[PDB]
Amino acid sequence: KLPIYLDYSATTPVDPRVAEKMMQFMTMDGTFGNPASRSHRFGWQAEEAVDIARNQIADLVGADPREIVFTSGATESDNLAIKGAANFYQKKGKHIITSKTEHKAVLDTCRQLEREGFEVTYLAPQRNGIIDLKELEAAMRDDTILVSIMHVNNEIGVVQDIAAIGEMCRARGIIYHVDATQSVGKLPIDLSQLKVDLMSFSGHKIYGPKGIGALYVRRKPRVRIEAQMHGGGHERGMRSGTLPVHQIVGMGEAYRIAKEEMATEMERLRGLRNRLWNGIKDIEEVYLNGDLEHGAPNILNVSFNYVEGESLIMALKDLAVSSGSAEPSYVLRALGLNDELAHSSIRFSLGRFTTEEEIDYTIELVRKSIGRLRDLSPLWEMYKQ
Amino acid sequence: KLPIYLDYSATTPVDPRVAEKMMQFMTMDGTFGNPASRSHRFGWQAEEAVDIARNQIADLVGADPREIVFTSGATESDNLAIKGAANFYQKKGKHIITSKTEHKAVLDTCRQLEREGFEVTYLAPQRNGIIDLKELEAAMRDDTILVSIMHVNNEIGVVQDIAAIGEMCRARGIIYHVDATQSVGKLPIDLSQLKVDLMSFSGHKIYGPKGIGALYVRRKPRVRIEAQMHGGGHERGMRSGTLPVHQIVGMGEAYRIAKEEMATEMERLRGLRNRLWNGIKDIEEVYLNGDLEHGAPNILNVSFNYVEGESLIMALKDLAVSSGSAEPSYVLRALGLNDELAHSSIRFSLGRFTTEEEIDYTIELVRKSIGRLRDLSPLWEMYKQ
Ligand SMILES: *Cc1c(COP(=O)(O)O)cnc(C)c1O
Ligand SMILES: *Cc1c(COP(=O)(O)O)cnc(C)c1O
Repeated sequence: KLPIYLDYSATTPVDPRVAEKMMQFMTMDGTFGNPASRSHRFGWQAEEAVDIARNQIADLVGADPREIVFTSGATESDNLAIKGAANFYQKKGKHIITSKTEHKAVLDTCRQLEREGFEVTYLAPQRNGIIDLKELEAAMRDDTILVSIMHVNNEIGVVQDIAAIGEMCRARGIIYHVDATQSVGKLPIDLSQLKVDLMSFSGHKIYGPKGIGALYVRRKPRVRIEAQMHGGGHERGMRSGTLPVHQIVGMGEAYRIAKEEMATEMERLRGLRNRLWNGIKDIEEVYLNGDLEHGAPNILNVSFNYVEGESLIMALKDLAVSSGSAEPSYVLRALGLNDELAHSSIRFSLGRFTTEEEIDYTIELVRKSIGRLRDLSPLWEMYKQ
Repeated sequence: KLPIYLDYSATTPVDPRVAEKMMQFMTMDGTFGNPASRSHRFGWQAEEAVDIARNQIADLVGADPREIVFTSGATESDNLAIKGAANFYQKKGKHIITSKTEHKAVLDTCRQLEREGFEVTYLAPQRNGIIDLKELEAAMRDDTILVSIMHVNNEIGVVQDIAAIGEMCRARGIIYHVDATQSVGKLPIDLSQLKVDLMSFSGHKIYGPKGIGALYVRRKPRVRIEAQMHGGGHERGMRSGTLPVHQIVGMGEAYRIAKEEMATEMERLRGLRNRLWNGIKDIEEVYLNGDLEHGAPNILNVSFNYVEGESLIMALKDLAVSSGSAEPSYVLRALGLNDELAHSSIRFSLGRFTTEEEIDYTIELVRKSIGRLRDLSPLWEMYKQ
């Protein structure tokens, strides 16, 4: 029992196998060396471990290891890719197009670039979170140098057609960046086919450790960015600093694991997700945010009408979930939900350790909770005539 | 025996206690929560651990927890403090003063600011590595907004009078940043007294894990910087991104340990360092780069004259050390050493697990190895008339 964790999108637990691998690269009896120490064995062994992990990450997304730049997380990756490309190609233009539902790491980076003189078009998504590709194309100009649209949304799990957006960008000579923190290891990614130029990844959203991530930077056709972190020109000049070996080994192991169990795990999560939805879609006034069909298999975001969101989370004390509110979720607001519905919205994000028992328990707890509140709810009183 | 590790300045092993604390914040059965998840217990517990570590770090350096900003390492801390303060106060001036012997994270950051329109004065150190404060003083102008001089040099261990430098800066209203990555936990630091406004710290140089660090940002008199990492306004708007709890717990425990054992360990290292130098200082043409009495108690950088540096490292294969070459060390070159002598220089850095047994073995190996090299050395032949 205990507080059931259904907030995997916020962060996931490190896989035991990842944890045990990481432990081998920390203490004095392990490979604790600095890979930058080129004159001795401690460094050589550390460097080898990094290369193995860099290849493991690359294998998952069908990339060349040299295209993988290590960062401290997907936030830095997002900052590096957008600020990096925006600054590098600014002579070609200063227009950037993105989406209003992007993660803050993308939105706040674009806001900073706006104060630096760049122009940013924040596209509004359709009611279901999907970006109208026609509007995207209409927004593109001769001075547009970059587009950033995420693969899977962290709040509602909607999936964008990154392959198609990439096509549109390559044809116009526009750099395309994808924040794939919520899709890597869940949805198939093959950059040998995909026309994406920059792609952000993280470790802790796929059972790896927090504080590590990577940025895919296409080698062919060659894409370039200005490093945002200086001090040695590490990572082929794109990101300076000491390589956190144990963190890097953990991310690699996490990505090796994902490649192998992805197919079976995702089909499993999709089943638990539908199970959850089927068990509550019948509740009087409930709305699903996104698309329980093409969206991510592990995310379920639903709004419960005629209930004070302020007390919803308290009602669901037995569940560790999220509402998105910081002010209500800006993603839900971008979808068109009013402040009240947005507040009384819950995101259920499933993971590797979620079971049917938990789901059925959750289904029950939700129906009952929504039932009680609605009884002693002045708002619901209003609904029923 | 095996390759004796005398490269503690490049990186240190994670202390066993640090490693065991970290392991409790990774897997499903431990505190794996995202501290940013404010609606449930997994988040709350993680937040508590972070706050505990933030205090442990602040206590070592005499700061307030609120002045500690978490970063991915000292490289990022250096980037954040300098780019952050430069951009924030640019309307008051764009002149920055630093030292030619600073770590690359400071130098390459200053180089980037230069192409962005900032003016940087790189002061040359004295023969012994000390910055002549009168020269620093003469370089300060009314439009000088920032100074960055490190506490302990990573290559030669020389110590700068940061207290006096801080006084000079505060009196002129200049922001003073100190890269204290090699001094924290080794030399006493009390920010409640020290007139330093920004200070960089790392974890893996003081037996903590790689990939984690912090930036001290003075609260009173209030100092401010522009964030370089966007996405949520975390760390009081100064550094966005997920807080890597297991990493932060580790740095905290590492700083807790350093506060407790600093006095006893530093005296021990000073003894071993002195033991090493005494055993080789009598070798024909050997020179100590830095200062034997005031320099850091764990770093010994020596040059061996009239000997090809190319064979030096190999000859000392039984030791894991560094020559600081990339091209010879730029620090040594800044001290006035010719390219050849700089190349034939070795940096010995000691730590928590170094023993007198290792030092004595090192002494013998150095003497014998240097004698053998000089036996067949064309350079030595020239010298011997
Ligand atoms: C979590 C997340 C990020 C930020 O990840 P980092 O590793 O945590 O800092 C960025 N984008 C998306 C879509 C995310 O879910
Ligand atoms: C190692 C070091 C740095 C960089 O440290 P990070 O944790 O490794 O990236 C900066 N300054 C000094 C003086 C150092 O010794």
